[PDB]
Amino acid sequence: LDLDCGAPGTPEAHVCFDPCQNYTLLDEPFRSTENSAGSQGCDKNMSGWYRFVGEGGVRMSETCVQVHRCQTDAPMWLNGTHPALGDGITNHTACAHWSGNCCFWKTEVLVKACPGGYHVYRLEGTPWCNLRYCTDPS
Ligand SMILES: *[C@@H]1O[C@H](CO)[C@@H](O)[C@H](O)[C@H]1NC(C)=O
Ligand SMILES: *[C@@H]1O[C@H](CO)[C@@H](O)[C@H](O)[C@H]1NC(C)=O
Ligand SMILES: *[C@@H]1O[C@H](CO)[C@@H](O)[C@H](O)[C@H]1NC(C)=O
Ligand SMILES: CCC(CO)(CO)CO
Ligand SMILES: CCC(CO)(CO)CO
Ligand SMILES: CCC(CO)(CO)CO
Ligand SMILES: CCC(CO)(CO)CO
Ligand SMILES: CCC(CO)(CO)CO
Repeated sequence: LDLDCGAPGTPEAHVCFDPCQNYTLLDEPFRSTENSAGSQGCDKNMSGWYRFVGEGGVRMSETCVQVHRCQTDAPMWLNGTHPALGDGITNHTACAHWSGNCCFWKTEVLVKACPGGYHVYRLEGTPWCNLRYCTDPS
């Protein structure tokens, strides 16, 4: 529920940790759903847990984002509702909007609410490029 210990019976199996206390911090305003920049990158290298802060927003969007936002081509949003503190690590689908289809690609993401009023996200690459996990500045 509360801890990430790695995949059982695998080399990556490791000491358990609380994601709320072991994440990569990203302050990348270009992830904003309101960023229209012509540049396009890809989150293909993401791994582990992430916390988003700054002007771009502190959470993923819960609604489909228009294409060519978040400094990417196909933006990714959370096809679910954020958990409350106490719900533990929750399993969700992230959807990428492309070619008239708000879920043209999909992938699993984990989400946990944390003491202090923030969320962390477990993000393992992307299913295609150029895709990125957006943040909603609202
Ligand atoms: C933090 O997470 C990384 C990636 O999952 C892991 O390799 C590392 O052992 C963790 N560190 C601690 C202190 O739990
Ligand atoms: C995912 O999005 C679809 C389309 O907007 C919606 O019908 C469905 O209920 C959503 N799923 C969750 C778990 O929110
Ligand atoms: C999340 O749900 C999918 C679909 O049921 C499943 O394949 C996957 O193993 C789940 N992830 C975890 C960590 O349980
Ligand atoms: C996907 C399972 C698990 C490890 O990868 C998620 O944190 C369980 O600890
Ligand atoms: C540091 C995060 C990142 C670049 O912003 C590289 O993994 C995400 O794509
Ligand atoms: C109504 C807006 C939208 C869905 O949220 C489709 O045009 C944006 O992707
Ligand atoms: C809904 C009950 C409960 C688990 O989700 C709230 O955190 C009880 O611990
Ligand atoms: C959304 C993917 C793509 C479409 O032209 C742009 O990165 C490349 O296949």
